[PDB]
Amino acid sequence: KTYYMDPEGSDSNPGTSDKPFATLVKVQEVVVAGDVVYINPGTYVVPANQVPMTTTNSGLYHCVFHMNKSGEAGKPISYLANPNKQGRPIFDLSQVKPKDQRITVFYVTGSNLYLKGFDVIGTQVTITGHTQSECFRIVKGANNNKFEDLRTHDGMAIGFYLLGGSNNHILNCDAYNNYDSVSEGGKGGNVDGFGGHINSSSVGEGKGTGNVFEGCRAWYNSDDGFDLINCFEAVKIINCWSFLNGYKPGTKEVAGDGTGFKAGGYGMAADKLPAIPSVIPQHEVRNSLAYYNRLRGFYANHHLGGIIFESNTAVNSGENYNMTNRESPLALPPTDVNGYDHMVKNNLSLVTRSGSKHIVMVNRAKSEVSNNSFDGSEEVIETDFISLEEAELMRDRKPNGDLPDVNFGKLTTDAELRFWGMGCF
Ligand SMILES: C[C@@H]1O[C@H](O[C@@H]2[C@H](O)[C@@H](O)[C@H](O)O[C@@H]2C(=O)O)[C@H](O[C@H]2OC(C(=O)O)=C[C@H](O)[C@H]2O)[C@H](O)[C@H]1O
Ligand SMILES: C[C@@H]1O[C@@H](O[C@@H]2[C@H](O)[C@@H](O)[C@@H](O[C@@H]3[C@H](O)[C@@H](O)[C@H](C)O[C@H]3O)O[C@@H]2C(=O)O)[C@H](O)[C@H](O)[C@H]1O
Ligand SMILES: [Ca+2]
Ligand SMILES: [Ca+2]
Repeated sequence: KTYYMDPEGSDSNPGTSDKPFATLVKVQEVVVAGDVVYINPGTYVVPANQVPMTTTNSGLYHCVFHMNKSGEAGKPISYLANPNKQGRPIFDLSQVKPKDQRITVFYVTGSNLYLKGFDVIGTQVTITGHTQSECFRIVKGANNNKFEDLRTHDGMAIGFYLLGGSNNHILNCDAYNNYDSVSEGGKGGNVDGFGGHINSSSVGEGKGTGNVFEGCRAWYNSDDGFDLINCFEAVKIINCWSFLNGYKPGTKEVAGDGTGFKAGGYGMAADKLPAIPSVIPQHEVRNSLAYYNRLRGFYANHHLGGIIFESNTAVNSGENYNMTNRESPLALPPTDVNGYDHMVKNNLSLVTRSGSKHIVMVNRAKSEVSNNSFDGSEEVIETDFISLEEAELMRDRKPNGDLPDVNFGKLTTDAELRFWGMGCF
């Protein structure tokens, strides 16, 4: 019941400790509910000519791994970095460059799956126009899953991209240094760290609800860190950090929208009314940190209703809090109005950077806006913080995947009294 795989392994082997597998394709040929797969640490380079497991959207996508099989309730399938060995499994996909096809590395339709402790790097984009690739894409039917301590970095693909599925828990994952340098002149406008976009086909309790990002970090993603546009059920972002998004990796060169948390929206299309859910979901961002994104930190992103921004810290992220909503009902032309039905509470905002701002575009008559540092009588300053050394945010996680201890953006005990019960620490 416990299978093994290894970069110096063979798919002709039975998949034991002494003689392990070599690819997840063979793994998907055997597994059933309850079984474990220990993925031994090292670099697995996916061959250039490895046939896809499936395709979607009429051959628009090469799907490298179809995570199609399911566990049962209390009996999951578990794909796990081998916990008896140091280091991490790394799937390299630099070589996978199929002709005129988008790439999904993990395409998830199965339920009760548990994926932990490995990396996906080098995911390609070869298409020239409006395109994207994804490391993980999750759709209608993929329920009750867990993705933990998975790192999606140093490629061109979106980290995690949700079009459907229920109660998926994305825990302690990192999505960084991702940038599409090939398509549309290298804008990188489609490459987010984390993307919650539960489509019209996947609504209903048990079908699109209860998806949560938690403990995740998103940095140097060319577009946004986290994005919940075109999201029909409520997604929650808890205890996450989004920083240095909107830039080409390792620089302050302009790429995409550079939002830390784009926590709603259905677009401001001038030509047509966008499709929307009948109940506008109250998304939540909570106990989360935004720092030095290109343009904005915590952003309602033209949402058609309420959002919770509770107990977040925001530092030098352009517009740190922006609550801009689209007017209701849907109307052309698309007109922006002061944010309505929001819960904005217990947040902290440091602005020392040229052009940045504490809050914009909220209606205090129509939203609950209480106990935020930017509304207090005393302005927040650099001395109030124990550290502001940004390299501490890129510290390697604890051995069990939890976010590392950081002094960054944490108040001093003196400052904690003058800003009490404010911020994500
Ligand atoms: C309607 C609104 O447009 C967004 O961005 C615009 C503009 O493109 C950007 O360069 C400027 O700095 O900010 C503007 C703004 O109103 O915020 C952005 O949409 C773009 O990216 C995404 C996305 O990341 O999901 C979706 C759209 O297809 C694309 O045009 C924003 O999310 C959107 O609500
Ligand atoms: C194959 C196409 O898939 C669909 O379109 C999706 C999406 O529904 C559109 O809103 C748009 O989304 C863009 C970016 O692609 C996305 O990364 C970002 C989160 O939001 C918008 O910026 O295009 C998408 C796409 O994959 O092209 C629809 O099913 C289309 O009908 C279909 O052509
Ligand atoms: Ca964009
Ligand atoms: Ca985005």
